[PDB]
Amino acid sequence: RDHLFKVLVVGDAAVGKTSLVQRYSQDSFSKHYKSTVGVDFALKVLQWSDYEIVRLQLWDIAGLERFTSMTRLYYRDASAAVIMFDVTNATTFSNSQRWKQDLDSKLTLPNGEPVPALLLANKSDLSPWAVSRDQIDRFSKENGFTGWTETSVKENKNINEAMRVLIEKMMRNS
Ligand SMILES: Nc1nc2c(ncn2[C@@H]2O[C@H](COP(=O)(O)OP(=O)(O)O)[C@@H](O)[C@H]2O)c(=O)[nH]1
Ligand SMILES: [Mg+2]
Repeated sequence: RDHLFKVLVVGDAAVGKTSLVQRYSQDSFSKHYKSTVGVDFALKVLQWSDYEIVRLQLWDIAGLERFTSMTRLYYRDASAAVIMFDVTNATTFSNSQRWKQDLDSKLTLPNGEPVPALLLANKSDLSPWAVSRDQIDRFSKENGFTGWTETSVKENKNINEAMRVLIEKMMRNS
């Protein structure tokens, strides 16, 4: 059995989105697949059990990231969103509210419920931050995120584990 999940990686310019996809996709292991799959997204494939795999399409909002509003070809049929901000740039934090409001205005799961949304406070390795952890938690709750965590794509801190718990949630919602 194959479980296919389209995951949106959204957030303002310069927060670390392309770096997250480059680290977490399979592209540092093999890119042979791109010639027939294309490049709208990057893949990651994981064995899930003896008879099941999980396949993730990682969609980077990329060229339209500064518009803070997703287009239909980008968001359609997604199973989750990773909304990234830079802890050192409060504008990217504030704009995560606009990204989340846009997601919920555009997309639900097939059952009509909201898509899971994981808020990543990225660049946690830098100092000082422009927001506090208590501020992030209140913001995550007030805006209806599934949860939040700090990450450093640069130091590979919390990346794999944050994505892993999101996969497990997408499997539960399947
Ligand atoms: N210090 C630090 N730099 C990061 C981190 N993640 C990304 N960067 C850097 O931030 C810059 C922008 O990253 P990029 O992935 O292009 O951001 P995007 O514009 O959201 O795609 C690059 O120089 C990255 O190396 C992080 O966790 N910590
Ligand atoms: Mg980018």
